[PDB]
Amino acid sequence: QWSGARALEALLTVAGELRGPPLQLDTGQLLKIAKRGGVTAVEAVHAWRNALTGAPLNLTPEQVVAIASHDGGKQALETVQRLLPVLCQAHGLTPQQVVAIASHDGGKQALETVQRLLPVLCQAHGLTPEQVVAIASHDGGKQALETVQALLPVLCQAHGLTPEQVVAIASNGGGKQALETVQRLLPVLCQAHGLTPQQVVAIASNGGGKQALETVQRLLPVLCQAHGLTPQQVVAIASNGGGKQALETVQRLLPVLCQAHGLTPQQVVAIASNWGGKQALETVQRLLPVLCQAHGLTPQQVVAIASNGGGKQALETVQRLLPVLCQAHGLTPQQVVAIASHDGGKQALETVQRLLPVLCQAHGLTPEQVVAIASNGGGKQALETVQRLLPVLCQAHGLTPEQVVAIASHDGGKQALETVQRLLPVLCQAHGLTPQQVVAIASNGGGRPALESIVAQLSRPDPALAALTNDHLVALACLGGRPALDAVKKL
DNA sequence: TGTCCCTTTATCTCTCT
DNA sequence: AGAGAGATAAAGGGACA
Repeated sequence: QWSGARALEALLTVAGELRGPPLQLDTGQLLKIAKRGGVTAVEAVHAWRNALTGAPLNLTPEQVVAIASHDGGKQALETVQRLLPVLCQAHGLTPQQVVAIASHDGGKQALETVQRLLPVLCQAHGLTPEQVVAIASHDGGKQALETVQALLPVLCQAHGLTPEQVVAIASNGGGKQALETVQRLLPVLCQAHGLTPQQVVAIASNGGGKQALETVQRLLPVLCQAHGLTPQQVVAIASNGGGKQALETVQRLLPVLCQAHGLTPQQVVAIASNWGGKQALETVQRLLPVLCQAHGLTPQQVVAIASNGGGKQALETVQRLLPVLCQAHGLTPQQVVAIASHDGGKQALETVQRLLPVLCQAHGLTPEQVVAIASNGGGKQALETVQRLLPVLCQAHGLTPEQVVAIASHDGGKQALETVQRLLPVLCQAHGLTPQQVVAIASNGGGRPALESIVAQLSRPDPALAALTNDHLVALACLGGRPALDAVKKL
């Protein structure tokens, strides 16, 4: 027999029951736990399904799936029920914070290390709990917390970094690695190649920070002199997500992409300066000619699509969907290029293809409106949220379709829509804001927190802001959102 | 294996002027 | 409003007891 067969049966036997109360997963959630948490994790969720759900912890079935779907999930589940009260009463953290900490590989380690080092890290090191929680909310949070305790002094004193910078570096997977590598390489990178600490913090403050630092050190000379890249251009590549892989891939494919396709170095850097840059570059090398065939998408359009995170996914999805969307949906190549030219372009194109019919026929939008919603980062989310919420917003809340589309046509459009639908009645009914004003506020990136800031001030007012009228607060929130209100508060 | 740690890639959301 | 920045997730590999 295949030996993993008994272990697969256990999974299903137990998985079956979990669809019932008090959790009741939906296969998606169940599949997820199995893949990452594995068999012992699916069994642990079952075993502790009652202890977690209701009193005393009262975790939503959502948070339970978040804690369980990682390596050592079972251990995290046992530790949360043991340490969530300790952490929520002895340190003043919220359950949301405890869950965020639990929800990573080795979460048991992170929760225990937080319980053990938070006092020392706030008292003797002057860190907030927020910062402690942030450091702890990544795989190996335990290692990062311990490395922060050990190296905060030398990093601020001998090397001149602020605590904020140290926290920023530590708050990624492999935090301990990035920290140790910054200690050794900060003088080397600053004094030998003339980088500022700030640039060095930016290179270190991503997952694989250690790898990006050492790769900058190694390849900077070769990049700046052989290829004519500026130091500034190298940093941009190393600090934007491609990291080590994008750097190594720039050295390889800069000449190839320039000579053979007439791309400028400026355009190549922009493709590389994203998450999965390596992947975007190699995909462009392969795909540019296929896309710009028979007068197809121009080079410039191909670069534009490529120059976003997951740009590889975007390029491939265009090649697949450019014909079907242009023909069977009546979209100009220009419109398809628009929707694909953002982070998650693949997701948006796919969602346009799926919902463009439904949004026009069932909700009476134009293609141009569906394109506008989709043509932002997270466009898939904005599209799905418009489909769900268009009726309750228009019918129950009074908004026009044009207004609902307006709120949706920005990064975070989904957050902006859910938050409007949530807070419109108290904003209008309880504090006298007009709908048009609420729509104005939420029709910008950062729509959600701007609206939350406003409601927070109208319901537990700060004297710091009381000299301002409702109309002023609105004018301010449209101008600069939560940041503009936070600033004014500090004055 | 189960658990812990690290690295790359993709997606989503908010900031900054 | 595009560019910059940063949180969160999925998925794979090393390591080890």
